[PDB]
Amino acid sequence: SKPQPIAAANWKCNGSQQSLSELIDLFNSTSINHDVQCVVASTFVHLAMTKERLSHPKFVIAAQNAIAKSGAFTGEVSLPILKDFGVNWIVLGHSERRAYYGETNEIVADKVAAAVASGFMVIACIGETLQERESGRTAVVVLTQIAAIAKKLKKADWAKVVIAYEPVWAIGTGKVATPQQAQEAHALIRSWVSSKIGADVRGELRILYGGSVNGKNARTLYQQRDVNGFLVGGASLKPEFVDIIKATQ
Amino acid sequence: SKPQPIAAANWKCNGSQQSLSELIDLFNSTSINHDVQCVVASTFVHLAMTKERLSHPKFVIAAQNAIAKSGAFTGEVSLPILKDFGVNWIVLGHSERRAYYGETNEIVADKVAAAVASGFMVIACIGETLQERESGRTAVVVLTQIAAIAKKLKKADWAKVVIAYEPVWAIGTGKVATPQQAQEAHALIRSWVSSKIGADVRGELRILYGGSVNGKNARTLYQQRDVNGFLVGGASLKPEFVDIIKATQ
Ligand SMILES: O=C(CCCP(=O)([O-])[O-])NO
Repeated sequence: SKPQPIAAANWKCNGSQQSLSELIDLFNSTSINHDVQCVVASTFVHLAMTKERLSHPKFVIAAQNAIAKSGAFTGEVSLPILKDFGVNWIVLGHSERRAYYGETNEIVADKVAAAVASGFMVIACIGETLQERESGRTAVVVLTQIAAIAKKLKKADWAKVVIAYEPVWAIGTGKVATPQQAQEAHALIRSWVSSKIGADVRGELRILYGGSVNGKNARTLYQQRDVNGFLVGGASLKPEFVDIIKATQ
Repeated sequence: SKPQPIAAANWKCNGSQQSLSELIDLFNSTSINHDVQCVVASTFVHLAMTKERLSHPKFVIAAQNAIAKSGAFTGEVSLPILKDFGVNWIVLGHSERRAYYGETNEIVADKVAAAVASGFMVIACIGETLQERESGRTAVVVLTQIAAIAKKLKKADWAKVVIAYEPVWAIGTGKVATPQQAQEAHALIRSWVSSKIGADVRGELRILYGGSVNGKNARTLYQQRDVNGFLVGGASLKPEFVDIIKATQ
């Protein structure tokens, strides 16, 4: 079997109050019959909104980022501030952040660890760019990234950790990752877990899909023995999100 | 003699629902009689609370940053989001961000245009470090920075811009900045604009002092020609901020 699937919504840096309530309404009024964990990753600015309005029992609000300690970080949100705000899930390492906000292996690793010790429930991202894929550096890349996170964790910590495999090489490159290609990649990760940490940890580990997800292709993906759910982008803004939930078969 | 003063609270990376409300309530029950613009800068997370709690008329809220455009920039909060949020003020350019978050001149000046271009009032930050200062590169360094901002604005634009002179060289290095010290960087500013933009704008320009302000030295600082109010740090999460506000005549 598989663990408990997670269908996460990465709303990123989008929306308006209206657009969201609207969304959230649909969500709230959706019966999800099975065991799944729904997560909502909204803007800091819309954290209060969602928070006060998400009523469904299967859903969770989640920050899209953070910094370890409160202080003079003009512009930044720390872990404590979030905890307090009553937020216990986070998404760290997200593709757009490595690429554009120079959040390096160690940076991610260091926030991950911190999120964890504050009792956060973290979805950590990893994945290779087109270039690297092309020069068949996937496994160095993928593996390297994961151990970067590991180094910092204790065996008890993994219980808090969700890994999300971002095939950046397909994200905006007119490249279509197939289920086969996803599976081969989640497979690797798990191999690296089973071995480096434990075979116990590995089996309990949920490893989400980061590429482009949408209703049609949700079904086939998750059917893969190593895919434990989704890290949703775009459709997370529309109602297909519900369709993506249900693919959690 | 002087354009309208501003008293801006930078909360930077700090807060709590409970401690912040305490403050707000103090702020709210303060008696101000003059013509001043008080400005609370909160964490994105605290926007809603501060937005619908701060009752005072001499007070408006600001965001400590943003990106000019909505989309896929995880972790990021854009102009439009805040615009719909009901936020019309924004701190941009900040030393902490220029120092640890990639903020180049080229970067801060686009940000700045975008906000103006959107109808925000802006607190674009500028200032030199101990490294410059010492190597005698102050005028070189602050006209360049100011110029890069100007490059994209239109003269009419400046009705929407406030400058805050941050004494980087004295911020956290063991050095102090006298008022005659401030005055000089202030006067350079006033100068350049006055000279490269038009003395119409110039005398209108509000130039804030972003160095260490407190209940004790606020008046002897406010007491200088080019000093139009402040961009306060530490004394901002504290009551003595009230003293700051009064210190503007
Ligand atoms: O970052 C600053 C200068 C703060 C100096 P201090 O914390 O000593 O008041 N302003 O935004």
